[PDB]
Amino acid sequence: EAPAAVVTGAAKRIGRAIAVKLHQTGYRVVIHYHNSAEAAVSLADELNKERSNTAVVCQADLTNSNVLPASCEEIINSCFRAFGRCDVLVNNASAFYPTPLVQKTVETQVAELIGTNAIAPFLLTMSFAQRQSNLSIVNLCDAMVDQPCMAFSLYNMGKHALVGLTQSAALELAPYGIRVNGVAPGVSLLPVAMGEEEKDKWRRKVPLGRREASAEQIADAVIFLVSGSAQYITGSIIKVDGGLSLVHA
Amino acid sequence: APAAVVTGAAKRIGRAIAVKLHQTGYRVVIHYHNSAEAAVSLADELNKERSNTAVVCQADLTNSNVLPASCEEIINSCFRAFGRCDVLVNNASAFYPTPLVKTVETQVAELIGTNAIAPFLLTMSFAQRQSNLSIVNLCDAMVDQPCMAFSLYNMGKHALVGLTQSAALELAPYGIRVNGVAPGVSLLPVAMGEEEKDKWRRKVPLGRREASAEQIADAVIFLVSGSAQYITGSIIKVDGGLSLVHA
Amino acid sequence: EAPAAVVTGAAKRIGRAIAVKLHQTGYRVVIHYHNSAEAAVSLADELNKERSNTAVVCQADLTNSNVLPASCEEIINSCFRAFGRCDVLVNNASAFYPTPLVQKTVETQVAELIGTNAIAPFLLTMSFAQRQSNLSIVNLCDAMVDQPCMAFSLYNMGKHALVGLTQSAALELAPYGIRVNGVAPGVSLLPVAMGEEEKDKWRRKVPLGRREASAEQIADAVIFLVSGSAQYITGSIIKVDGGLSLVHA
Amino acid sequence: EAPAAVVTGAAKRIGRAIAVKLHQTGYRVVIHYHNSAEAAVSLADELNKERSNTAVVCQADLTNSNVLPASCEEIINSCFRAFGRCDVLVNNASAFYPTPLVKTVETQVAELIGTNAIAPFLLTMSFAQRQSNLSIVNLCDAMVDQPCMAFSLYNMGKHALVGLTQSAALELAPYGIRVNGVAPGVSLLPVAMGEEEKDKWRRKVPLGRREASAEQIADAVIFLVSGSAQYITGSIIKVDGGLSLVHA
Ligand SMILES: NC(=O)c1ccc[n+]([C@@H]2O[C@H](COP(=O)([O-])OP(=O)(O)OC[C@H]3O[C@@H](n4cnc5c(N)ncnc54)[C@H](OP(=O)(O)O)[C@@H]3O)[C@@H](O)[C@H]2O)c1
Ligand SMILES: NC(=O)c1ccc[n+]([C@@H]2O[C@H](COP(=O)([O-])OP(=O)(O)OC[C@H]3O[C@@H](n4cnc5c(N)ncnc54)[C@H](OP(=O)(O)O)[C@@H]3O)[C@@H](O)[C@H]2O)c1
Ligand SMILES: NC(=O)c1ccc[n+]([C@@H]2O[C@H](COP(=O)([O-])OP(=O)(O)OC[C@H]3O[C@@H](n4cnc5c(N)ncnc54)[C@H](OP(=O)(O)O)[C@@H]3O)[C@@H](O)[C@H]2O)c1
Ligand SMILES: NC(=O)c1ccc[n+]([C@@H]2O[C@H](COP(=O)([O-])OP(=O)(O)OC[C@H]3O[C@@H](n4cnc5c(N)ncnc54)[C@H](OP(=O)(O)O)[C@@H]3O)[C@@H](O)[C@H]2O)c1
Ligand SMILES: CC1(C)N=C(N)N=C(N)N1c1ccc(Cl)cc1
Ligand SMILES: CC1(C)N=C(N)N=C(N)N1c1ccc(Cl)cc1
Ligand SMILES: CC1(C)N=C(N)N=C(N)N1c1ccc(Cl)cc1
Repeated sequence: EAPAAVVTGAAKRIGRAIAVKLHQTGYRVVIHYHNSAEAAVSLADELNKERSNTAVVCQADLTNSNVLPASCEEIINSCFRAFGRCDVLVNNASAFYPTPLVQKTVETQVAELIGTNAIAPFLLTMSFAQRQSNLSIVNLCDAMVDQPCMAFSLYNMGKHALVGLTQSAALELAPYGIRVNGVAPGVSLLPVAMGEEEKDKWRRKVPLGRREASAEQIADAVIFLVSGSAQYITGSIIKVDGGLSLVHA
Repeated sequence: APAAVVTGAAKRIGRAIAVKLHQTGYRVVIHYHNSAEAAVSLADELNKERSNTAVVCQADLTNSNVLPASCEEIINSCFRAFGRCDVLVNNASAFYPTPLVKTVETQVAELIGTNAIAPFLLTMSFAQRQSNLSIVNLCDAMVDQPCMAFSLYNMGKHALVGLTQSAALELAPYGIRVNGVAPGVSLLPVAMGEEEKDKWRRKVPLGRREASAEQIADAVIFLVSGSAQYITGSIIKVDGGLSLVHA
Repeated sequence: EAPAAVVTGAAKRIGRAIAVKLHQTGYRVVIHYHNSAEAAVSLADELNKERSNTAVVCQADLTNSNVLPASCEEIINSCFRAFGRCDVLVNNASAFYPTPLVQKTVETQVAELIGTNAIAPFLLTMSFAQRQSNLSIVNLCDAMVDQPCMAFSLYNMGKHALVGLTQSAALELAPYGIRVNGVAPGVSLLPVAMGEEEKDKWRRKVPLGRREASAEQIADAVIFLVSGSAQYITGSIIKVDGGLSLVHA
Repeated sequence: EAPAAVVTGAAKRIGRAIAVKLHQTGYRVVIHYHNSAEAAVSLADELNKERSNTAVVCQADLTNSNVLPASCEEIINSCFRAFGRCDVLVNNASAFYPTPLVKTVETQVAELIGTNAIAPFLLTMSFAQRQSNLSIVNLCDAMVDQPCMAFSLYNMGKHALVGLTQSAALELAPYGIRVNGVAPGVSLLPVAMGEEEKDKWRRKVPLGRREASAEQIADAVIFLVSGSAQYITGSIIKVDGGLSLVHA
């Protein structure tokens, strides 16, 4: 009776807020994680305290490799194993770090940045569709893909490829009743490693409130796109950026 | 309760928007141009649900020397009736072909005046008269793959995307968010024949579902809600995937 | 015979550079102007000294009004009266000034900023098509239309509408063999009234050389689009912005 | 004195036209190829008959793998070894075939994302590291936002190439390297395709109801590498006869 969702990178930050808000809406959740085992299990424990048997964890590395298709098939399979269905996929996990063009091996950088941001979403989409209502996939995009950060070529390529996937999968999966959309943050929760001065630099750029989005504000757009209020929406990407992408240099 | 202005609210998409805002708890101004009977019938229905929660406002939104005063009056009607104006929905729109190969300047006044200049003037008036404030502009998901011989209409819809972006930036400091909803094929022109309507329906990837005014209104309701408090300068397509479909 | 071109706002600045470059390519030109009669006649004199009977002037206000259609018809007629043909239309004339949303009448600002930037290009395009080899129209667009200057709503609306005209006219006129394209500068010749301090702030934003485009660099892109090297190009807008539109806030 | 350029997938079709027009403009050329050795050598012999010692060939698979970075470094090095300089890189090579959501999938990923995006990335890195008018031109696709059904990996690769074009234009602009794209709509159609199917495509094109020639695509590439485009970076020129403007 209750629908079920997979959220990638759901242990912390935006993915956690998405998983929590889906669970609040009535979903059973698969909390995917890679390194954040403690936080994953903690979250599943909390959700299960709320409604028993409504949350599981699933560990996987989403770096590209010849075994990534099996890892992605396993994530989707974990949903069916736990809940007997899989109604929603949220592709949220993402590696992010600079890859300067002018001077980990570069092949590892490609595997991680293109794998987590683009290839794992594609394979997760394949596995979701093959295993199949209000079914839908939501991809976490980037509102700044056309005004990218200096020296983040590979990350930017991965996020552009994720827009292409959102469009192509929305076209191809529409006859199966699967809607595919994206949510594109601008600045939301800033990197843990970032200093306060640098954080404030980014905050001051945002027209609407001179502040970053909360994780919950991003989650609210995901909730809309999976909801019955979005059943004619497919192939759309909703920027949640407080106006940041409108701001010239 | 908060209050909303919906332009072109007597029929079709704008009526669906007005109904859903009302259902969410807003008081509404139902703007109309030629559709007085329909506007009053809707206000009658809404007032039966909650009395003195819906009023009507007549105005022609063709561009002219008097359009700024007309737009000011629409916003003023909200403040008079309700003491505030939280939401502006720019939905009124003229649509018809203007082949390159009514005088042309009347077509300009109507196509560019209703789809762009009236939204601009209403935005200025709404901002000047100022919570969760926001404006939602009814855009068009096919602005970059336009209908043949619809130059002026397409120019007006592009101008409305520019207004969306420019107004979002400039009003962000006032806490006013400005967003768009871009339908694809929704309620077809009543005029349009049935064979041509079916031809369109067949091209929609999600076309197993019918397009409805309610679906458009649902996107409007999200963007005015507290669930969209960080969203400004965004246009949400509601087109069933149609804009993805190559020739 | 030599082909002929109309260039709007061609007395000074970018429009003059486009006229000169088309003239040096072998075109006969109509130099449209509004207020700059001395500069317009002076340019026509210089071009006619290089090749006799190859340049005329044509005066017109391109503000929107009930007479603008006739003014636009007359510009195109001027080209056919002087030269017997009209192969190229360059829509360069443009008004630009702030129109703040929160505080000339506003209806005047609308007439000027939407008239010169969008309605007069539409009417000129209608007249050019109706009066009809390598025929094309080039619209001077703006590379920063999606990252606009604060308080320039009406200017921005008119430049967006010009993108819409570029696309719509390309689609509709393709069957008649008329191509319609745009050139979108970032920062090129800065306003004459701008102080050097302010000019430098803009220059410093430009990735490629930290300087504005020369008028000739903009004209080079126009010359390509009218040439036989662009014979399959229609509905395209070429940014000529040194990377400015890629730079985040 | 003469500048030099690397063109990937240069033995046939669009890449061959680009190589010829660059040579005609006065460049020395590296003709990269993967499987089309006879055609690559035929072109290099033609070009060298026109002007001695102006064309070489370089073979490489541009599928993604652990050796792809070395391969791409070797292609750029081939230009420096042959000509002493490398002024232009044209990322033209491309795999294209359907990958329906409903060869192993990881081979399809390596091929479609490697040739269309990762090789251009690695070649761009190699080009920039090794450095009058330097530029890179990436062959994009005007239909990236209205994609052919069941081509998700190809479309993801071409979108990633738009991101590379923008990100590389921004990062390389301080070194005076410009990075731009040319996005065909329908140009030379696949060799297998029957005329009836080719005509279905041709009839969709507003401007002339025909596909672009390879030379038409090449002309946009020649503009972007020229002195006439010295302020243009991060731009992608659609060469598509209006095709992308046509609704369903
Ligand atoms: N935060 C923003 O300002 C912002 C801006 C633009 C776009 N976004 C997008 O929104 C989504 C959420 O952002 P966020 O800041 O919450 O992300 P985040 O904290 O940087 O990362 C999300 C999760 O990704 C997982 N991840 C990283 N590498 C992985 C790998 N190799 N295999 C599997 N999982 C891996 C990590 O899981 P473990 O912790 O379990 O290792 C991580 O917690 C991301 O897609 C991001 O690109 C965010
Ligand atoms: N498939 C679709 O329906 C579709 C597709 C794309 C975009 N849209 C956009 O969505 C919005 C609503 O669509 P719709 O089909 O419901 O619109 P519509 O029925 O065609 O027109 C809505 C209202 O516009 C008002 N209007 C027309 N000319 C006017 C003028 N000179 N002054 C004042 N009002 C005027 C009319 O009000 P009166 O009846 O009171 O005179 C009309 O009822 C429009 O902005 C439209 O462009 C709709
Ligand atoms: N310059 C830049 O950095 C830049 C950046 C982005 C876009 N652009 C676009 O590129 C084009 C050329 O730029 P620019 O700086 O050379 O333009 P500009 O000097 O600001 O204006 C060009 C001409 O427009 C004509 N004009 C102004 N109002 C008019 C009216 N009411 N009726 C008829 N003509 C009118 C004027 O002719 P008279 O002098 O004869 O009165 C003026 O010389 C414009 O479309 C502009 O928007 C330029
Ligand atoms: N033709 C069109 O209509 C059209 C439309 C849109 C975009 N484009 C783009 O324009 C470019 C030229 O198009 P085209 O039709 O001439 O291309 P094409 O003939 O399909 O392919 C170009 C060359 O790509 C090379 N290539 C394929 N797989 C490779 C691999 N694993 N490693 C190295 N090289 C490989 C091949 O070289 P070998 O022959 O030596 O093996 C092939 O000759 C492509 O980027 C394409 O995506 C073309
Ligand atoms: C690093 C972080 C948080 N994480 C991912 N996965 N993607 C981003 N875009 N991020 C991000 C990077 C820089 C800034 Cl300023 C904001 C968010
Ligand atoms: C004022 C000027 C020169 N002129 C027009 N018609 N359009 C612009 N965009 N301009 C412009 C405005 C600001 C800057 Cl910074 C550069 C050019
Ligand atoms: C196969 C071909 C020629 N080759 C590549 N590398 N890319 C494309 N986009 N192509 C293409 C595919 C279909 C059509 Cl209709 C036209 C060109």
